[PDB]
Amino acid sequence: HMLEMSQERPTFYRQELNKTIWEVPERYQNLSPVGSGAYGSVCAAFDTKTGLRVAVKKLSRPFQSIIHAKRTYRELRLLKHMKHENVIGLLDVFTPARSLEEFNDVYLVTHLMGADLNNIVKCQKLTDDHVQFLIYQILRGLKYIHSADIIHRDLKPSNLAVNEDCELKILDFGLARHTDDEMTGYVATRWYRAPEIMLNWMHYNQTVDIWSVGCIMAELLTGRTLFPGTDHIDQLKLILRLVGTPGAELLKKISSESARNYIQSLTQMPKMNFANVFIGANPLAVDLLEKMLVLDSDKRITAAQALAHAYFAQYHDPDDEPVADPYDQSFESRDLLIDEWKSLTYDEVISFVPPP
Ligand SMILES: c1ccc(C[C@H]2CN(c3cc(-c4ccncc4)c(-c4ccc5ccccc5c4)nn3)CCN2)cc1
Repeated sequence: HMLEMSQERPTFYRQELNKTIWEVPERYQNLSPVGSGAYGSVCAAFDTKTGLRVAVKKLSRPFQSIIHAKRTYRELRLLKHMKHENVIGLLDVFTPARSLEEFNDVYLVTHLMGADLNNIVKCQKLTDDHVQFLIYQILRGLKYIHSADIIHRDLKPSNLAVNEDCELKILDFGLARHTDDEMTGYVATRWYRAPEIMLNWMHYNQTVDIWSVGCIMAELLTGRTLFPGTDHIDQLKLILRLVGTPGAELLKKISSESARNYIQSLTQMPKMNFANVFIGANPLAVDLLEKMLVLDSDKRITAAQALAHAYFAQYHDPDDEPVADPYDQSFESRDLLIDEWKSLTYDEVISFVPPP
């Protein structure tokens, strides 16, 4: 029954990095910008308190609009909830402000990652063992994320951080939107997206993430993008060629009448033989792929079910694949003013409890 009734404010020091003034607790030393403005405003640093090499991100204009203030709040809530080895988590969150009145900047902290799945693949030839272990971690983390009723929505190699020990973490959740223009043409931003979400056929569920894993797995196994469409339509054709054209069941599930009309306009095609598409691949991997790359999302294998697939026999441990605590997203359907979103954010910042 021993409780803390107050919080000791750290001593902050300020310096100019990333053309901007960074103000952080003294525990964070030797800050050096990284990612070349690509990760955003991120500085690599050494957390002297934990003896950990960390990534410190400074949110830029988190409350410049109602849309952004809510996004900032959404990100913080998400990052604070994530507690899994295969998912990006929060080591610390802070602001130099002593009060809400002076609240403006938000700094986030996590483990420093070296490279994403793309960099890994570019540097060496991965063994099936590597692919096995990599996809295992993705599904282990997906099971957790999905158990909290969260959907990544933008799962792709650039959103998977990997280390020297082939350990992987899922990051950059797609909770906001992807400008339909950055989804235009011959772009990797669209190659891993489920068709139903790429063309807006219906209300997508968490299985859209499984489709993405299938795309990633196939590519790790063949070394080739599975559906490198030059545009949405070219990509859909690439997809139906492999998995066959929709049956009546799925057809009735597509809400857009125009989309339905369009679908029926295509010459019907049967599902291809994956054993002949993925020549020389492990028969177990081919089976799993067929279970993931199913056009009707309702029949796609779940992350939980996938982990129990014989293909992961060497890594599967039902007692070591954790689920998440309930995640309240009621705020998503909530309407608030900028300052109200900002207040909710500030509340979350000052109430942060570091990992044990
Ligand atoms: C390594 C890993 C992945 C890539 C591709 C990667 C590059 N991008 C990134 C990257 C990072 C990052 C995470 C960990 N260590 C360094 C950078 C963050 C970031 C930085 C600080 C944070 C602090 C608290 C919470 C979350 C945080 C997220 N945001 N966007 C965008 C997506 N692809 C490149 C190199």
